[PDB]
Amino acid sequence: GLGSVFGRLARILGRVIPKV
Repeated sequence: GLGSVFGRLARILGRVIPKV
């Protein structure tokens, strides 16, 4: 992890309050 996972985490930030 650490940089490799950032790819997935990058979505949770968008899957919290996205454009919907």
